[PDB]
Amino acid sequence: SPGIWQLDCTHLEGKVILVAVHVASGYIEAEVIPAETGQETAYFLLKLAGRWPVKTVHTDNGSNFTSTTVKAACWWAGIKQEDGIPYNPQSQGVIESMNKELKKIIGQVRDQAEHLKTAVQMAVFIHNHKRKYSAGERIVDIIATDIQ
Amino acid sequence: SPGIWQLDCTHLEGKVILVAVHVASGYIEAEVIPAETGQETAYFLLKLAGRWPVKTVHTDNGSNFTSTTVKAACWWAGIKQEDGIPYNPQSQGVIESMNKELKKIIGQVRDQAEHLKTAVQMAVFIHNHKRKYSAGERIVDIIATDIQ
Ligand SMILES: O=C(O)c1c(Cc2c[nH]c3ccccc23)ccc2c1OCO2
Ligand SMILES: O=C(O)c1c(Cc2c[nH]c3ccccc23)ccc2c1OCO2
Ligand SMILES: O=C(O)c1c(Cc2c[nH]c3ccccc23)ccc2c1OCO2
Ligand SMILES: O=C(O)c1c(Cc2c[nH]c3ccccc23)ccc2c1OCO2
Repeated sequence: SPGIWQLDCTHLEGKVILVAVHVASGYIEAEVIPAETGQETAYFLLKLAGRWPVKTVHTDNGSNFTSTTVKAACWWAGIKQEDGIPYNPQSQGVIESMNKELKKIIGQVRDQAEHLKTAVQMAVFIHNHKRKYSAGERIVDIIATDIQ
Repeated sequence: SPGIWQLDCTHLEGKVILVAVHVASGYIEAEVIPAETGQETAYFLLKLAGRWPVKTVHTDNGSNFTSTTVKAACWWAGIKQEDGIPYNPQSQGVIESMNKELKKIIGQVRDQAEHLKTAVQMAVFIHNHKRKYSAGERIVDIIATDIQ
């Protein structure tokens, strides 16, 4: 459970927002990309796995699940690539709600930033710091407990 | 202290590698940028602070220490901006050695990747996972201990 992440892709301003969610904590990392290619997804996963102990990734769609470049990146980084089917059907709505929530935060800051990418990183910040414990606190606690 | 980071800028292939080091653990995040502008540094710090609890940043030079954009980003993200003078003179060589180490790792992978940015993220991965405890383990343990 501490090593499980879910990929998520949502759209805004004709652009693509790629999100990785640490399932047990709700902690996220995100980036803006021109389009969701294998190359972009691969690079995003490499960055993620260099920063957090990523054991398993539930991919966001069949194209990324099939992508040879994504498979290569997962091999390189020691990531088990899995499908992202909501076997628990509440897993659709939880992601839908996060996307809605992210876009809402982006709207609240959009005017502060000239570029969408800045607004997205402001949203990551606000999300991970928000007291609900914060997601940042939860991921650290979960991984630390696993270590020791 | 758990919230203290140091900025570091090094050069390779006519490009700039911007690094943030968590001082107590040796954990790093890094990016390739065309040049070290206030705007790029500001964005990098925003990303960092959205992902880890960044309380204090020792800046890498006077230009970033003075930059109005960097100051704005530090205000936004709740970061105390400080100078990075090696008051302990071993603080120069520790960074020099990390830069040498990073460039060495980049050399070991450079052929695997077409783009420098990919090689840099491979280097971040290798660095943070390297057993010496790993830096990834240390940062989580340090921050978790602080939380509790
Ligand atoms: O498969 C890729 O090209 C790719 C990879 C994995 C990888 C790079 N070199 C390799 C050489 C041998 C095996 C895998 C790789 C990681 C991040 C990326 C990638 O593309 C962009 O971001
Ligand atoms: O795998 C790591 O060294 C690493 C760790 C801690 C850890 C040590 N053993 C483990 C075995 C399983 C899971 C995590 C670890 C923490 C953060 C990271 C890491 O890599 C990048 O971000
Ligand atoms: O100061 C910036 O422009 C900047 C900032 C801080 C910030 C943005 N809007 C604001 C509006 C009011 C106050 C500060 C800001 C963060 C990240 C960045 C930045 O530039 C690129 O990455
Ligand atoms: O600020 C957070 O909630 C947050 C935390 C927990 C934390 C808050 N203050 C601290 C002061 C010191 C140490 C941890 C925290 C952890 C990771 C994060 C966080 O945000 C981004 O990554």
